[PDB]
Amino acid sequence: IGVTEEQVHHIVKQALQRYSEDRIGLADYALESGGASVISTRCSETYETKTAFGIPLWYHSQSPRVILQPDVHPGNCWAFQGPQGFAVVRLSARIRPTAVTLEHVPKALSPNSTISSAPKDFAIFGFDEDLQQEGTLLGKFTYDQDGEPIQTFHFQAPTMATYQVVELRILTNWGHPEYTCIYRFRVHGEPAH
Amino acid sequence: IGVTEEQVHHIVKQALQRYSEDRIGLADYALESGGASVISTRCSETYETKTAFGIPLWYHSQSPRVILQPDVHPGNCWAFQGPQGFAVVRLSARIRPTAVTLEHVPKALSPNSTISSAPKDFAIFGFDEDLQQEGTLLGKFTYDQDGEPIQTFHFQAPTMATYQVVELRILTNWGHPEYTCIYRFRVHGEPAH
Amino acid sequence: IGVTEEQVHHIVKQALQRYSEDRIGLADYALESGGASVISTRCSETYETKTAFGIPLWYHSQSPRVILQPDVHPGNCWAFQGPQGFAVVRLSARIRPTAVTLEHVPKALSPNSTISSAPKDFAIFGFDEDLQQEGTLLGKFTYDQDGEPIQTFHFQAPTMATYQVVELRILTNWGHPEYTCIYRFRVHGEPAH
Repeated sequence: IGVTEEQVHHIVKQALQRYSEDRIGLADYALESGGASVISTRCSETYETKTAFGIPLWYHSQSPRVILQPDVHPGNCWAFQGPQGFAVVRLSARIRPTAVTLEHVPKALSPNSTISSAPKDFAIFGFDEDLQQEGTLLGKFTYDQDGEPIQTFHFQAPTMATYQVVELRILTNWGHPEYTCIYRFRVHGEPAH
Repeated sequence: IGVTEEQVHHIVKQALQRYSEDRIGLADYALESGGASVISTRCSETYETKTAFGIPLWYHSQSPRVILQPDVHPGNCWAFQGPQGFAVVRLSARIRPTAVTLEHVPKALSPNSTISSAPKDFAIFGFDEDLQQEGTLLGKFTYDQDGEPIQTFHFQAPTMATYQVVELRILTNWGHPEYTCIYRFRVHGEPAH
Repeated sequence: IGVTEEQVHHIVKQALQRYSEDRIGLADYALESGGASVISTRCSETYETKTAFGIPLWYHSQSPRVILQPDVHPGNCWAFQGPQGFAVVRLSARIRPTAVTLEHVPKALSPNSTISSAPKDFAIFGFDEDLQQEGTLLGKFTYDQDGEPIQTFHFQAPTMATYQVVELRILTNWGHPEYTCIYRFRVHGEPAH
C-alpha cells in the first residue's frame, strides 16, 4: 500500500497537535485553571511516614484540589483512607456532562509496576444544586489498571440536564490496604451555551 | 516511494526531540525562568465573577508575569480590559530581536471552540532604553484564530540594533466584549554575543 | 519493504505513550513528588546579577531541591560555584540502584548553543547510612554536551546492596568560568521490594 515520508510527517504533526491539546482534545470543566473543588470531599490521608524522616520545612500535603490539577508526576495525587471516598467539584461552567476522564500514573513509573492505590469502581453524580440535594447518578464505571493511564468514560444515555456541581465517588480501589489515590479527574460536556 | 519502519522511528524521535525543545526550538529571551515583566503594563482584569461563588482562600489572579510563563492550560493567561492593551518586558539578555511567538489555548479546549479573547492585531516595540524613550516599532502582525495555537512572527527587515526592553502592544482582539487574554509571549533573537 | 498508514499510527501512539512516561519510562526514586534533598549539598550560587536590575519582589533563587523537580525550562536549574560540587539525596524508597539520569537544557534553547555550565564528569555514591559513613562509589560517568539533553547512565556491575541515600558529585563542567548548573538528576533501581 505504502506511506510516503511526508505523509509520515503529517501524521506526526497531527499526533503532536492532539497530544498537546491536553492529550485527549476535550475541554475540562473541572480544571481548576477555570473553576474548582468544594470540600464535601473525603478526609485526606498522607501516603507516607517517610515523614517519620519527617516534616521537611518546605513540605505540605496534597489537598483534594490536586485532582483538578494537570500535574500528574508520581508525587501528585490526592489520597483518602481505604477503598471508598469522594470529592465534590464545582465546574467552571454550567454544562451538560457527556463524559469524564480519570488518570493514574503509568505502571512504568511505579514501584514494581503496581498501581494498587488506583481507583477501580466509581460513580458520577449531578447536583442540580449549588447545594446538597441528594445527587442524580450520571454514570458508573471502572478504571482499568491495564489499559492506558488516561481513561475517558462517556455517559450511556444522558439527559441534557445541566449541572455545575458533580461528585466523584469512588467505590473500590485496585487492592491497596491503606488508601486510594487520585491523580486527575476531568469533566467534559456541552455548555449551557 | 515508501518509508521503512525504522525511518518512521527516526522521524518520530526527531519530532519528539523538537516538540520537547519548547516546541519551536528557539531560545525565548522573554522567559521569566531567565529574565522578566516590568509593569508599564495594562491594568489587569479578572476574567470572571464565578467569584460572585467567590474568593476561594487559595485563589489569586493572573499577574502579567503569566505571559512569560510556559504554563498554558486553559486557566493560565493574563487579561486586560477591552480589545487594546500592553505589556512591557525586560529580556533576560540584550539581543537583536529577530522574531516573536504568541500562543493561545487550542480551540479544542475552549467553550464552543471560541477563542474570541484571543489577541488579533498586535505590535512590537524596542525601547533602546532601560527607560521610556518612546519605542521603535519592530513589527506589526496578526494572530490568526485559525492556524495553530503557537504562532511565530519574524521581523521583515530588522536592523541589528539591540534591545533588552520590548513592548507587546495589542491592537484588536477576536471580538470579545469584556477583555483580551494573553497566554504566552516569547522573544527570539541573536545575543549581543 | 514498506509501512502502512496504520502501522505509522501505532508507532506514533507508542512513542507518545513512552514520551509521556517521564520520557524514559523508568521510575525516579529521587523525584521530590515521592521523597527528597538533604543539604550536605554544595553552597548555591545565583547565575546572575541582572539582579544588579535587581530583586524582583516575587523572585527567589533555585534551592538544590530543583534537581529533583521535573520542570526543566531554561530558568530551572541549581547552580554551584566553579566546576566541582555535590548534592546528597534521600530517595523515596530503599532501592538497589541500577542507573541514574542527568539532563540539561537543549543546546537549541541556549544563548549561542552553548551549554558550558553543563556538568561533565561526575560520580555517584551510596551512603548505606541514613548518615555520613563515607560513601561507596557506585559509578563514574561523563555527561556529553552533544548527545541528547536527557542521558541515562547504568552501573557497570552493581552489587544488590540497597541504599536510600546517594550523592551526586560533579567533577568537571563543560568549561564555564563561574559555575555549573544542574537541571534534573534521577535515580533508577529495584526496590527492596
